[PDB]
Amino acid sequence: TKAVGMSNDGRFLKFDIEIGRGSFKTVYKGLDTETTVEVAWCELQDRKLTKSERQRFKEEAEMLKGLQHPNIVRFYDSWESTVKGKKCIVLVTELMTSGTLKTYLKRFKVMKIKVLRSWCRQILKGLQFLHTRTPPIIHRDLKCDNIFITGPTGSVKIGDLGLATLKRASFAKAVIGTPEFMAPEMYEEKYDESVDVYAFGMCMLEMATSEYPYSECQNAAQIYRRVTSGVKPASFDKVAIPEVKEIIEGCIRQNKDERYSIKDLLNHAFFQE
Ligand SMILES: CC(C)(C)NC(=O)c1cncn1C1CCN(c2ccc(-c3nnc(C(F)(F)F)o3)cn2)CC1
Repeated sequence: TKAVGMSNDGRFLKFDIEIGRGSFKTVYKGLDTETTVEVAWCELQDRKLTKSERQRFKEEAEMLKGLQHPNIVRFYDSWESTVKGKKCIVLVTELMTSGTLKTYLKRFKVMKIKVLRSWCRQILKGLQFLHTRTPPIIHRDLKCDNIFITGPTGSVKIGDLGLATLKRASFAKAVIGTPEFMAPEMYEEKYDESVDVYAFGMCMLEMATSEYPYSECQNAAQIYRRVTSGVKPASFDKVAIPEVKEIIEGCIRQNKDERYSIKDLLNHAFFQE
């Protein structure tokens, strides 16, 4: 029942109740004493950010805590924190006990077309909000396991904003767990909004197939070689609905200048109310 952690100002309490873990992260129940609203207390594994790097992140956190949109996970605050020999970055966000799209697909095996349409439209509204900030905010790591639902029949919210800074393409990655990948141009660290369109395409592909794209590869290097040569995931040919397949195809183009804009996707016949 007891508090097992606190922010310096006492606004946020940590409870010894584990919500889940995964990808350098453990998430606990917590409390905003200022509103009595329960929150998620996310503890991040530590790197060694140069204090060039650490200043960029505190700047980014300051930018991101000021944002509010119905399809973006609300972010409240971040700071460094110790227990024993471990230091971490704590991130406080709104609590989403219903979990992610990844978990949804596991539980319900398939996503029905009406749900896919509604939730993809919400993901697009979220991305459009980000891309129209001044200056634009690019997510850079959108995937089904960081898109959260408010309920099994609720709305979706984009999670993990701002965390992609810490994990560039130049950065060496152990071959363990599910292999990651990104839009082709991202590997060279020069890029823009369309990387989120490519990622959206891959999200929609996963929602339509209940498979992780490129499941046929065993490591990240294999996927790079295919993505940078325009070789699609095998799952693409398993998409049953032509209109869904066409949308995915128009998002996951190797050449960024050929990809759909967020505007054209929102205006697409598939997404009309
Ligand atoms: C089952 C499991 C998957 C373990 N569940 C949850 O992880 C979970 C449960 N309830 C909530 N969660 C999630 C907790 C983690 N999430 C975050 C974290 C940080 C940020 C963020 N926004 N701006 C920044 C900035 F500026 F870079 F610091 O960071 C956005 N989302 C997404 C919700």
